Amino acid sequence: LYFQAMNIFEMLRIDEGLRLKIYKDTYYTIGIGHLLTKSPSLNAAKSELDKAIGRNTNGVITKDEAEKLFNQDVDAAVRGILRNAKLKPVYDSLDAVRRAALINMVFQMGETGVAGFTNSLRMLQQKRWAEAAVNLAKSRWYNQTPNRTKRVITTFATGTWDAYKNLRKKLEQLYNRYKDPQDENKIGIDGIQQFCDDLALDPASISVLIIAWKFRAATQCEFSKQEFMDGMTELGCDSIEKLKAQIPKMEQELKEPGRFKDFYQFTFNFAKNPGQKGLDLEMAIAYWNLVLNGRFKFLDLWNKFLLEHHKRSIPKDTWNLLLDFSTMIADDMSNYDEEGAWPVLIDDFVEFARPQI
Ligand SMILES: CCC(=O)N[C@@H](Cc1nc2ccc(C(C)C)cc2s1)C(=O)N[C@H](CNC(=O)/C=C/CN1CCOCC1)C1CCCCC1
Repeated sequence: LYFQAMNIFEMLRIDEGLRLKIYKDTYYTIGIGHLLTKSPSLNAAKSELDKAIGRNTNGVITKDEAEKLFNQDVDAAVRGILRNAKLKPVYDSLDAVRRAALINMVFQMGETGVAGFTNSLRMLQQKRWAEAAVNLAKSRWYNQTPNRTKRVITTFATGTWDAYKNLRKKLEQLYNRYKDPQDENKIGIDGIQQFCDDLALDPASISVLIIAWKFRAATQCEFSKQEFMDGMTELGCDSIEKLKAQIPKMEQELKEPGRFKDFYQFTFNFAKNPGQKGLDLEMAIAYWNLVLNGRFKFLDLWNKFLLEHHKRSIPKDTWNLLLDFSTMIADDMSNYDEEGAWPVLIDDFVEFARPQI
């Protein structure tokens, strides 16, 4: 296998993204789109992953492990392309860099999807790079993934890694403005403040929390280099101005209850201290005031109730269920099911609140 792929791993890590934990596909997946099983059983998915890696991974792997899986998929993709009468001649005719761009297309839309680009593939085989680049930009492929597609088209247009090299340069330069002087691998207190200042936003604002959700950031007041790099690339941003222009789209998403529920539950995980399973009361109240503002009629009475009668940590299930409570609760609380499976804390709140109407 060693006689037969160095830049291809980084090309698809940028275009498709690298996931280190087993995730749900629109199917059990890990790494750069590696399929584990067609089964709906996670036990089966973990078994396949454990067999493929050679250890009890419990659904979590390293980047080197993700690379080993990726190299297997590249090889399988190459075998498939060569068995395809519509793709083999174009693949054979192409140089190493342009083959990597064709494998990228196969990874995205499969062989049948790629074979559909008959006019474009002909131009590539004919080495009419300018004509092929213009033609590929006309497709729906270009609108569905404009950032990824432009990068792949550039690879076919130039036969170089310039689209990937230049994105990484732009992000690396931008990163240097925010990196911690005491730790190059992260953005510190100062850096996060600067990032927020550059976006003309307060670091405790709802907009910054929406950005944190979109970046899948782990913890408040922390921001790793990997979080910044992956977040900026997944969002198709290479500057603060581009990220700033993405905020209204992120805001519109939250008007749909499914997205709002995902963001609301993410807030708990983001707000909590690493090493703690619960969220401290003062912190829970501060984030509730931000995310439940204009969504929960009883928010202030809830805060007063907790500060005087609970005075303890908030578990994840209670945090999650509070959104369901806020949605269903009547203004007079007359519809509250005192025997309807709510946490005891919410039964206690309704008992405390009801005399005050
Ligand atoms: C709402 C967004 C939100 O979580 N902001 C973080 C700050 C941010 N975190 C990230 C992380 C990542 C990224 C990326 C996505 C760009 C942006 C940011 S900006 C906040 O102010 N957290 C406080 C809580 N925590 C603190 O007050 C911690 C203070 C630190 N110590 C040590 C230094 O001296 C002071 C004490 C709350 C925010 C809500 C209102 C109450 C305070």
